[PDB]
Amino acid sequence: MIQRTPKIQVYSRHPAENGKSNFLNCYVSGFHPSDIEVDLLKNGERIEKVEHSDLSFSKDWSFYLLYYTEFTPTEKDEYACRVNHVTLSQPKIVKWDRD
Repeated sequence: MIQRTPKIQVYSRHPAENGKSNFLNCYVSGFHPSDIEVDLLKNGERIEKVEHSDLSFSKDWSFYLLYYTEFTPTEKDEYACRVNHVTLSQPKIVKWDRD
């Protein structure tokens, strides 16, 4: 057996073809086993509608998830990604840096 803790990165992107749109991304990488729970949070509340959840693997024991959806951030709201995985004794919450 092998188990590897996910790396978690939270960032925003504007698609170049529609630059007014903005997407909140949580990229969860290099994890094993593949069992996982991932949410985007707005002010601590789970965002129920997440448009995209793309899972892949490289080696048979290395998984990658890109979990992202359109959002409209204001200066006051706080966004984050929350991950649960067998390697994490507590849920890991990674806050989005606004810049």
